[PDB]
Amino acid sequence: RYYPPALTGLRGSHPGAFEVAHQMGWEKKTFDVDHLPIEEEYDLVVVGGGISGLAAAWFYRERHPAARILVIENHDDFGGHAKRNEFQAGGRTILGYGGSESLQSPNALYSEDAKHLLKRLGVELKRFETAFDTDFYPGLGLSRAVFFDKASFGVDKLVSGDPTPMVADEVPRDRLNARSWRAFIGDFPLSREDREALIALYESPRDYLAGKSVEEKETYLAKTSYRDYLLKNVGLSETSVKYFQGRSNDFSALGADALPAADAYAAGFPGFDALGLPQEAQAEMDEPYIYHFPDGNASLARLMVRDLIPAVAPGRGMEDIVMARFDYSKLDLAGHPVRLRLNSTAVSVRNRAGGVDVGYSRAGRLHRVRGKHCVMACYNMMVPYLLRDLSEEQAHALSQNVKFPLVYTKVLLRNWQAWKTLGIHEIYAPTLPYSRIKLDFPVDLGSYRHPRDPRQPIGVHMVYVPTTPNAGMDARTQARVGRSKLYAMSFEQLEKDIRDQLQAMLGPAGFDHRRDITGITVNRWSHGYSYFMNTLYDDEAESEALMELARSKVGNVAIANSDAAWDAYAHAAIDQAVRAVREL
Ligand SMILES: Cc1cc2nc3c(=O)[nH]c(=O)nc-3n(C[C@H](O)[C@H](O)[C@H](O)COP(=O)(O)OP(=O)(O)OC[C@H]3O[C@@H](n4cnc5c(N)ncnc54)[C@H](O)[C@@H]3O)c2cc1C
Ligand code: HEM
Repeated sequence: RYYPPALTGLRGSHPGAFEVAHQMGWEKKTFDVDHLPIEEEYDLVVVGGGISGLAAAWFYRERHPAARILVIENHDDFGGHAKRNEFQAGGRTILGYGGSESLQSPNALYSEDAKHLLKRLGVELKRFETAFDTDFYPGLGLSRAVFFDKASFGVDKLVSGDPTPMVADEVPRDRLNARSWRAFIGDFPLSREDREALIALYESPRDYLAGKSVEEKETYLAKTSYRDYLLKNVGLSETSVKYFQGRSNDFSALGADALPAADAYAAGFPGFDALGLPQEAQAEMDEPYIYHFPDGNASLARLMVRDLIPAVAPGRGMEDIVMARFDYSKLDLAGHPVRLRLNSTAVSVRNRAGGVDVGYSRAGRLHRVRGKHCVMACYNMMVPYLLRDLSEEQAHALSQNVKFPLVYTKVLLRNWQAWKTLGIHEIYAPTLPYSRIKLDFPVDLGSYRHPRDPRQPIGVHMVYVPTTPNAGMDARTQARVGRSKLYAMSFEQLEKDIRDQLQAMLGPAGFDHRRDITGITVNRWSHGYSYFMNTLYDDEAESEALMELARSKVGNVAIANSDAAWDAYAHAAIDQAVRAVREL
């Protein structure tokens, strides 16, 4: 059966998904299709099967109820970053998210159009109050820990009771099972001097920018990295700051050397409490991060696919989607008004005679179809290789959206008694390849029940970002170089890092990686987060101009994807699709 969610191993941007895109991007090979007969006609052709491209098709059909719509997508599954991973453990299914993790502060951030999409799909945000088992890990006495590595700190050491508040936090602050900073930092494998300095950072904040007005402070915190701020203004040693190096890897796709100090201040990082800075923004920082389908935001993609192509799965609503069986052979049936064609790379888009000719490549062979309208919902940096009408200024704009690589790894564990024995549900590793390691969010929804028994299997989620810290690289270059590091890495080398890290962190409490790991799925997102304007390297006014230029409509071709908003969130993918549809 054709069913990508059950596949393990090397996933995300799997082999087969990207070779045609690279012939265009790397070798500059062109696949012209204007010499081939038009095979199919549509009202709308959408390039890209992620949340944006599915939303584009969904709102377009809301406006044109009878529309015929083709969605071309080059992965072997729909959803883009929002993928569903599966494990089989002990006779039951254990679900995980391939990428797009949760709905980010949705009561604060979700536009009225996005809320409308969710309601029409039957997603009720308030349901997650009971679905997300918020007190599960805390009520077991579990806390978050930090893992220091031998190479950077002299010794391997796991220190728990971390009180560090996070930006997107699913744990109520009262339930951290955490210790005081003095007690927590006291266990850090650092010289006594370093420890006192870190403790003082918390116990005795000072105006490390005294003499500058508030405006000069805000300017300086914009053009100074967080790591430099701690080195030059707080005075921490080069060994102390390493503790902070990877904290921002997941939420920003880069480390503390590329994190603007002002952005660290907004994310709740330590060091600013006595600066006199001003403090809406806090309605978002404080919303609980509980809006998590058991396969992450893949549920959004799956709800949209079922709503657009009802033959694919039965059901309606957020409860039954979780375990709905999707028939991939029904996604692309002829005559059917909405068709989703996977394993196809769009290669050519061209306005003509009031419609859009679109070429794509599938199993090595070229095809040509027509639509009345086209929405580019692919990676914006791909659009110039496809869209033949672009001015050279607009193609250059689109090229500047250099996305960030990230690797979301799912690991099936035979049991989690080593986690229980160490009192932990989540680890931060300041310098290791994997900077976030955790037992998965405990969510019960539909017929799916989150794993509860420490003797029985559970899924672990861990994040690996191929940063090059402290090299003097701007953000775009760290993103490119990170992708080149991922390209040189086999699956065998990706697995060694997974097993080496789990062994060093969990080994002491009896972990054996060969014996205890019963599954690995690596979601390799070489092209992950959209670029976002970074005040350490970019100018706000030039970047905004470039952004709007890049998403400008071209005839009957509109530009969607979260890339168009320079904003890597599912609600931007939705809002940019909505803008694309209203334009046509
Ligand atoms: C690891 C990770 C975790 C995330 N977690 C969250 C989260 O918790 N909350 C949140 O709000 N956001 C999150 N995001 C942001 C995420 O990108 C969005 O939530 C959403 O998935 C973006 O969807 P999109 O449609 O804009 O782009 P995508 O889904 O990335 O792109 C659509 C598809 O177009 C395809 N494509 C490219 N070129 C072509 C071509 N020539 N022909 C055909 N198809 C093509 C791409 O391969 C891609 O699959 C996360 C992102 C990543 C990478
Ligand atoms: C699957 C693993 C992948 C790896 C390791 C990878 C790696 C890279 C690297 C190293 C580059 C050069 C640096 C850069 O320009 O960003 C690059 C460029 C590019 N990749 Fe990927 N890539 C992958 C998947 C994909 C996919 C799935 C697509 C299309 C959907 C894609 C489209 C491109 C394009 C268009 C460029 C050129 C960008 C430009 O010239 O502006 N790649 N890739």
